[PDB]
Amino acid sequence: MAGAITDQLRRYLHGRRRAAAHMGSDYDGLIADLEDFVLGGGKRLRPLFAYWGWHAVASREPDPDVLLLFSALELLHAWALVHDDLIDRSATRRGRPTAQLRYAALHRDRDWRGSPDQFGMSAAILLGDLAQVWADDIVSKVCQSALAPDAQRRVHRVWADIRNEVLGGQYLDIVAEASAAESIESAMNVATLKTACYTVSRPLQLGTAAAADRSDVAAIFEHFGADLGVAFQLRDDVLGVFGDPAVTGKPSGDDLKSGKRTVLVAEAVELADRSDPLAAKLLRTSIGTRLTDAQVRELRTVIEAVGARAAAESRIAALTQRALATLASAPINATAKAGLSELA
Amino acid sequence: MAGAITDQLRRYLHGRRRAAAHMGSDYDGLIADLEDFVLGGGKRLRPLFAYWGWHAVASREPDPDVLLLFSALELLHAWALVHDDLIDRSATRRGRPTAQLRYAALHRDRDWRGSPDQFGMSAAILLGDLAQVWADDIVSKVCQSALAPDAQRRVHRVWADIRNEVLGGQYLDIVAEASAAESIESAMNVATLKTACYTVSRPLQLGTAAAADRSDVAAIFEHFGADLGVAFQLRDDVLGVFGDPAVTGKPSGDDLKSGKRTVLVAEAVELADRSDPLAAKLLRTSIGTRLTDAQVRELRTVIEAVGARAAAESRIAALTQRALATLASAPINATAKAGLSELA
Ligand code: DMA
Ligand code: DMA
Ligand SMILES: [Ca+2]
Ligand SMILES: [Ca+2]
Ligand SMILES: [Ca+2]
Ligand SMILES: [Ca+2]
Repeated sequence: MAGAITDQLRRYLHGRRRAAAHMGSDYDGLIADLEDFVLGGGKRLRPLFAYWGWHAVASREPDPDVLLLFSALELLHAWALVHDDLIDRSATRRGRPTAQLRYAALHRDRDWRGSPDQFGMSAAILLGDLAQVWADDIVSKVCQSALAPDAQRRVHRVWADIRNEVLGGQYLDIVAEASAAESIESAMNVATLKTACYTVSRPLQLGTAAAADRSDVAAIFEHFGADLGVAFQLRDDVLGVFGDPAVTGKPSGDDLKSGKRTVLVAEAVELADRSDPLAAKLLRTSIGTRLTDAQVRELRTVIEAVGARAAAESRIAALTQRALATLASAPINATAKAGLSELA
Repeated sequence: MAGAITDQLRRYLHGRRRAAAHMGSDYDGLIADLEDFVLGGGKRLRPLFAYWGWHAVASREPDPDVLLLFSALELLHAWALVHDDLIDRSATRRGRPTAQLRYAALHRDRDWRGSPDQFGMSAAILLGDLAQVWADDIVSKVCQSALAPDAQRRVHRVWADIRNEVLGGQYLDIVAEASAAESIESAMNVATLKTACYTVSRPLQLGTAAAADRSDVAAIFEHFGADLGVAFQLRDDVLGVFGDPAVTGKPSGDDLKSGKRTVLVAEAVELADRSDPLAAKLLRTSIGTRLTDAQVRELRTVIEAVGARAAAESRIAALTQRALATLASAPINATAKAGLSELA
């Protein structure tokens, strides 16, 4: 359960914090801020996928130290979110201020010298760096103490892949926005790395790798995550354009305001080339620019006008059905087929 | 030898780059930029300290995979330098442009959209992040394939300490400058984490931990690094104030221009309180501010006027002698006593 996975990470963070007390109260406040960020909210979706990858292949429920290994994905996710807020220059995340604004406010509260925003950015870099090195220390610690050497090697390869692919997905995304990549292929490649592999496939394989040597199941979870991950992305693309702010927690047409290069936006350009070339020109010359609220509503209606919203929904229903068809015929326990079908 | 340690890291980086080719030519260019930065210069000082910590306790020269483990300190150092250049907002490093300026120039070369400086900062964050996750993958890989399980646990604890202390030292340093910490104690605590532990003590213990279980030697290398590391810092403090730009590679009085909170600067304030209170007031009200070249020269002369330079030199000679006295009476091989005395 997510609660048992979070409590394992809570105790670990407490232990690392006590061991670092000799470095002063200022660094202790940064560690406490890391605790408040990781534990103070989240769905725990990635450790749950790792839990089912373990159940799909194993019989005994994982040891408590293995749940700590699954929680490392949550601490690793904090590193990604903290650095992503600097990359996106976001001021808030899920209603709470981002790291660079919390430490800039601390700078002003203490009447410190220099640029508060520069201190906030520097501290946010270090905050994300700490979440990464500590999330990795979990994997190294749990592997040496709780896993047979062959499970250690299988776990490390997944750990090396999930961090290499989330960094590649991040760099591919900023290059795609800077280069104005229109193609569905460019947006799909980012979604495969940032969403399919990072959220679904690699977490699933992390639990399977720790359980036993089942290359057949790991290769199947990759195809299962390739469909469910993209279906998750297209759902977010629709919510990012048409979602009600009372459900998404984000402004109306946020993806259009922020200028994301999404699959939905990319497919709207392709469908518009075939139905109204002037609507494709309206999309091309407006994506990623400073858009008023009226421009955003017009683009939202154009996206649904060319059938991009309906094309996305059918693409979601198809991928979700195939992912469940892949899950029903898998050589795994019927308990994981149920749990993973629930999440899907 | 540093050359054999670098060539191990060169082959590893090449292998990781080839394995990541499926993520496109843009990410491949970032990995090639990482190769050019880590391999295209450096003294390899930290892997050498790790080499002598191995020799001090062991008899057989380390395996080639162990030299790769020692090279992980160099790749980890790239992560620290890349993120430090963002923290310090530096434009060049050792005559070459920093990461945020290389990727901003790429942005302008490609006539890309948006802020080039924001893309450069975002790419620099990701570049440093990649150096860290790959430097850690070396440790995880070498431990599972080349070390007995007890050496793995000893290596991991040093790996967890060196990364936790360089992050704490970085945060303590920006807090010290923002809060205008005058005390020698504040500057010394930063020097112990950033220089003593990160450069000397923890690298030494990394090689000793991989060789055998010698808690006696590891505790001695900590005291040896506590003296040699601070002596290294005070030498840099003197060069940062009085050094010839033709030898330091940095402008005259760079520490005063950049506003570093060094031990030398802190001791100058204490000595001035006892000899000329108005000179201490001149230091206090000028450190960390926008200083003209005449203000810098005046502060340089005041620092030597109150005897802070002479006090630093005697403090360097004392620590260097004690570190060699600690090294001569150590229960280690006479080969490492020679090699480590050379570096000192
Ligand atoms: C690596 C990672 C999880 C990035 C977040 O994606 P995003 O920037 O599109 O959205 P948000 O900042 O809202 O999570
Ligand atoms: C963590 C680390 C090695 C920081 C560099 O020290 P610095 O910022 O005082 O100097 P430089 O940028 O010249 O290396
Ligand atoms: Ca982003
Ligand atoms: Ca973001
Ligand atoms: Ca610095
Ligand atoms: Ca610097």
